[PDB]
Amino acid sequence: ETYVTGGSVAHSARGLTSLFSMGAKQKLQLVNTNGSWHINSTALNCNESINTGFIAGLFYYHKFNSTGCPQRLSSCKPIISFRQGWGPLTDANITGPSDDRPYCWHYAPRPCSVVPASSVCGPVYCFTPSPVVVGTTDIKGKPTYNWGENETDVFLLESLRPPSGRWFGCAWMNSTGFLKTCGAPPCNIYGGNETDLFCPTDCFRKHPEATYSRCGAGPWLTPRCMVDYPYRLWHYPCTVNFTLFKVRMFVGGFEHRFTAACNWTRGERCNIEDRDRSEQHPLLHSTTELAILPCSFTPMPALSTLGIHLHQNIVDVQYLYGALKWEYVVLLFLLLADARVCSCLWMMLLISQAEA
Amino acid sequence: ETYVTGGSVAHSARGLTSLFSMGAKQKLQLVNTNGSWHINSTALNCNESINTGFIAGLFYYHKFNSTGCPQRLSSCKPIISFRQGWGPLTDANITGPSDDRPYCWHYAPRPCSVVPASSVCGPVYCFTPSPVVVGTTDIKGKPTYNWGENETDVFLLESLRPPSGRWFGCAWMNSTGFLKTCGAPPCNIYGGNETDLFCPTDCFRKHPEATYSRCGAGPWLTPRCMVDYPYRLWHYPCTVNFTLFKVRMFVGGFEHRFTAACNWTRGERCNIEDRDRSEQHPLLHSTTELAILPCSFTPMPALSTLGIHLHQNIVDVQYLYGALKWEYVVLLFLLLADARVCSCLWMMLLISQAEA
Ligand SMILES: *[C@@H]1O[C@H](CO)[C@@H](O[C@@H]2O[C@H](CO)[C@@H](O[C@@H]3O[C@H](CO)[C@@H](O)[C@H](O)[C@@H]3O)[C@H](O)[C@H]2NC(C)=O)[C@H](O)[C@H]1NC(C)=O
Ligand SMILES: *[C@@H]1O[C@H](CO)[C@@H](O[C@@H]2O[C@H](CO)[C@@H](O[C@@H]3O[C@H](CO)[C@@H](O)[C@H](O)[C@@H]3O)[C@H](O)[C@H]2NC(C)=O)[C@H](O)[C@H]1NC(C)=O
Ligand SMILES: *[C@@H]1O[C@H](CO)[C@@H](O[C@@H]2O[C@H](CO)[C@@H](O[C@@H]3O[C@H](CO)[C@@H](O)[C@H](O)[C@@H]3O)[C@H](O)[C@H]2NC(C)=O)[C@H](O)[C@H]1NC(C)=O
Ligand SMILES: *[C@@H]1O[C@H](CO)[C@@H](O[C@@H]2O[C@H](CO)[C@@H](O[C@@H]3O[C@H](CO)[C@@H](O)[C@H](O)[C@@H]3O)[C@H](O)[C@H]2NC(C)=O)[C@H](O)[C@H]1NC(C)=O
Ligand SMILES: *[C@@H]1O[C@H](CO)[C@@H](O[C@@H]2O[C@H](CO)[C@@H](O[C@@H]3O[C@H](CO)[C@@H](O)[C@H](O)[C@@H]3O)[C@H](O)[C@H]2NC(C)=O)[C@H](O)[C@H]1NC(C)=O
Ligand SMILES: *[C@@H]1O[C@H](CO)[C@@H](O[C@@H]2O[C@H](CO)[C@@H](O[C@@H]3O[C@H](CO)[C@@H](O)[C@H](O)[C@@H]3O)[C@H](O)[C@H]2NC(C)=O)[C@H](O)[C@H]1NC(C)=O
Ligand SMILES: *[C@@H]1O[C@H](CO)[C@@H](O[C@@H]2O[C@H](CO)[C@@H](O)[C@H](O)[C@H]2NC(C)=O)[C@H](O)[C@H]1NC(C)=O
Ligand SMILES: *[C@@H]1O[C@H](CO)[C@@H](O[C@@H]2O[C@H](CO)[C@@H](O)[C@H](O)[C@H]2NC(C)=O)[C@H](O)[C@H]1NC(C)=O
Ligand SMILES: *[C@@H]1O[C@H](CO)[C@@H](O[C@@H]2O[C@H](CO)[C@@H](O)[C@H](O)[C@H]2NC(C)=O)[C@H](O)[C@H]1NC(C)=O
Ligand SMILES: *[C@@H]1O[C@H](CO)[C@@H](O[C@@H]2O[C@H](CO)[C@@H](O)[C@H](O)[C@H]2NC(C)=O)[C@H](O)[C@H]1NC(C)=O
Ligand SMILES: *[C@@H]1O[C@H](CO)[C@@H](O[C@@H]2O[C@H](CO)[C@@H](O)[C@H](O)[C@H]2NC(C)=O)[C@H](O)[C@H]1NC(C)=O
Repeated sequence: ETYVTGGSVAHSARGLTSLFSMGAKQKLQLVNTNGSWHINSTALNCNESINTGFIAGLFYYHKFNSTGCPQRLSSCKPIISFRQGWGPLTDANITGPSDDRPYCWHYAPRPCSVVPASSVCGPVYCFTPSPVVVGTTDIKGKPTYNWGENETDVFLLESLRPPSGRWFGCAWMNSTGFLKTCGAPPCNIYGGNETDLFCPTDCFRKHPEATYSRCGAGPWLTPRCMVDYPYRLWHYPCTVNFTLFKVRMFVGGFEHRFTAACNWTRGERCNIEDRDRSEQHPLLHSTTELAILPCSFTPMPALSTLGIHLHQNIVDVQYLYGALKWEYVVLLFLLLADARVCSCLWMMLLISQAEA
Repeated sequence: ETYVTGGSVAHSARGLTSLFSMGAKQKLQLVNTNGSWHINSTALNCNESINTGFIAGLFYYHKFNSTGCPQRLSSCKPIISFRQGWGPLTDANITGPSDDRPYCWHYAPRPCSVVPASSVCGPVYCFTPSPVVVGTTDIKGKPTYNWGENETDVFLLESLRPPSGRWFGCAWMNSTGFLKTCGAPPCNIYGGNETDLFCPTDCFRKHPEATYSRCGAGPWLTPRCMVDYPYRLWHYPCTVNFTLFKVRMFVGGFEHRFTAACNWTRGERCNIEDRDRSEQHPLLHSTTELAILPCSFTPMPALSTLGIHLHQNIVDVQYLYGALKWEYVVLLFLLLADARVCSCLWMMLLISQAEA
């Protein structure tokens, strides 16, 4: 039976919180719009503070009328559906209309340019692996000079890859409540019935070295897991059901720690092919057990030896705790032979190779 | 007394190797040239194979006539000599003549462009943290079109930062016998008697977040240490006295392991200010002892707590092996009070914060 150990779930992180007792009055529910399913932005208070939004997200665990969520998610595809990849990576060129629904894990965004705050509701979140909030500054002052009309305090992101730039990608909702995100260019894996995946994240199974650091640009680490943040339920509705995990990234030399949610349910077939690469780092750095994303692994070989050791029935666990007898025997035989010159040569060879 | 433990030295990695008995006949020594000190390219066989050059480097431990080395090194400067840095990084733009001697650790190179092989001797080495050799391919065929005249098989590097590109920087020695190197653009740390350091490496002490991954482009990790490779003496002569160490980088998500040498002698004052940031990772991943670069550290905090623990006398060591009694006592007092609602609230708070 496939299950987890360290999986923390926030579906009922509440008790006797009936002081509000009803959605804290900012009802969050999906509606259809000419065959399109987004959040009902009408009631959906917009100009709140960070603490008010934090309380609102705190009270949202149960009242989710997830009715149209399946048919909305029908647009998304599993990683299997795409075609193979090969060759050296290239940087894609996202242009023209993007008919794809952005909430899918594999949505290629446009480069993060300027954006007027007159058409955004809620905070805007950039996703240097540890999520961050982005503020504003008045457009009327700077020569940015009126992308719209009498607007003020436009957001600007304009970031390169986080090792050089500031963040991978950022997300928000526009005024009508539709998800809108941008990010760094993703990886094309073909230039050098199915569809060509543009790999906005760690598409390990479809391309070997397309790691998150090189390719990923956005909230998605694996096609199964994502980085959590206070407005995660805000921006992405359907991912309510997810379970949290502890993550240590270590991107760009610096250290990054945060939480991650996942498309995980007990009993999912996860034999060997449903494993995705993700660069983790030890949290406690001991006990030889690593809490890793479910249906995943990390490229850190074990202590004594190499070869990733993973448990059949629990996927979140990464195992550790899985010598030159020949050379020592040869050296001892040489010593018995008393060939000191040969003994000295063997000692030098061991120092160069065995000892080094 | 300041000394090391894991420091391996290859100054006498030899014994009874007198078959050649003289430098394998390609005697290597420095000479002056109009006030400039480069290698004796005259004798200096050029068209050797990898194995022949490897044997040559194997036999080069003792016959190094270190006469002009000090006055040649007089051009280099210690990290103290430069000025402070601040603000967000920028990418510098190296143009025009570069009068600085490239062998200094702090030499800013030009972008790695094409280069005709008719003016290079020996292998060319690109320094993706684990050093690699670069081959050639005929210039006459492709759209390169004859940089010189009737030349063939020119080198091309044209790489971005290794997370996106292929290597940080590459080096070689040009036909007349002078070091020639290129690399990714370095970090300017001021745009956003002493001189302005352009930071081609991990200039941690002069700029806090100028890590190697963001800034470094070339063989130098620290102003004290440098990644080793077979033709290290071939390119940099004066660095013979260096001592080797093991290094685990973890660059761009992938894993890198190689050897590093350092400007280290016993007795160097290394109290607290002579420590340079460098990202290592555990080799054996146990025993709580890390063999790191001397006079350095690593942003990988200890197991139980944080705070880099470093021994006063031996520098190569990084120490590991340096709880909510308050909350537990509060919860237990609440339980004794039998305030179940308060007890439930405390349990939820602990789950949200203490347990998470
Ligand atoms: C979390 O994981 C579950 C499990 O994969 C996801 O449910 C899956 O959603 C897809 C998309 O609609 C379903 O595929 C579709 O099935 C219909 C009906 O067979 C078919 O007509 C479509 O062509 C498409 O193949 C899939 O059946 C469904 N699987 C299960 C077990 O429910 C869910 O969407 C994921 N949610 C998130 C937020 O990641
Ligand atoms: C918030 O984002 C949504 C998602 O894109 C926006 O909806 C889209 O809005 C554009 C223009 O506002 C619509 O384009 C117009 O519609 C026709 C329909 O064929 C299209 O062909 C033309 O290009 C025309 O310009 C687009 O259809 C519409 N799509 C959906 C699914 O609603 C919405 O306008 C954004 N609102 C704000 C305030 O930013
Ligand atoms: C996240 O997990 C919860 C826990 O089960 C899911 O809630 C359950 O979802 C199913 C699917 O719609 C509900 O079944 C339907 O219920 C309605 C109303 O009772 C009924 O009219 C339908 O015929 C069908 O039986 C189920 O009631 C519901 N249970 C609870 C306690 O909410 C939830 O659906 C999961 N998230 C997503 C996006 O699926
Ligand atoms: C390895 O480390 C040693 C120790 O720093 C380096 O030796 C140092 O080299 C510099 C450069 O010439 C010397 O500074 C110069 O000193 C002269 C004489 O005082 C002065 O006139 C110059 O203006 C300049 O300040 C420094 O004294 C010298 N220190 C020692 C202890 O020898 C050596 O160059 C390093 N080698 C490599 C390959 O890294
Ligand atoms: C191999 O690399 C060395 C190191 O740069 C080259 O030596 C340099 O060569 C240039 C032109 O060949 C010399 O520039 C010339 O010298 C005067 C001196 O005032 C300079 O003002 C002019 O710009 C003139 O072009 C440069 O002085 C010289 N420097 C040294 C230290 O030797 C060498 O030419 C390269 N060899 C090949 C075959 O590419
Ligand atoms: C690497 O370490 C070796 C070991 O000490 C250094 O070799 C020594 O270098 C000193 C400095 O030049 C030599 O002293 C000089 O020796 C010459 C010839 O004997 C003498 O005429 C001078 O008056 C002065 O005393 C010393 O002899 C030499 N020892 C050996 C065994 O080679 C070497 O210099 C170091 N590397 C560098 C680049 O400095
Ligand atoms: C969840 O939202 C759906 C949206 O369709 C609700 O379905 C509608 O419910 C009303 C009354 O409850 C009916 O008059 C409509 O005909 C329903 N729509 C359809 C398409 O059948 C559903 O009731 C909501 N459920 C909850 C628990 O809020
Ligand atoms: C482990 O070995 C098996 C056979 O020993 C390999 O092939 C799998 O065999 C099972 C048994 O029928 C199939 O259900 C799987 O579909 C096979 N794998 C594939 C990729 O087709 C395989 O080397 C290993 N098993 C798996 C599941 O990969
Ligand atoms: C180092 O370079 C010098 C050039 O100044 C070489 O000196 C000449 O080398 C040639 C070739 O062996 C001889 O024919 C000349 O007689 C040498 N002249 C002098 C004044 O030395 C020297 O041989 C080189 N050393 C090497 C290659 O080991
Ligand atoms: C190391 O190189 C220096 C070159 O400066 C050699 O010193 C020269 O020796 C010659 C004769 O042997 C004389 O012209 C001078 O004594 C030096 N020339 C200078 C200083 O310009 C030195 O002999 C070499 N060492 C060894 C061991 O060969
Ligand atoms: C260790 O603490 C000392 C004082 O408690 C700090 O200042 C150093 O004090 C010594 C004693 O005279 C001086 O020699 C050093 O020059 C002082 N440091 C500096 C940077 O000037 C300091 O926090 C620590 N020591 C050092 C060398 O940094």
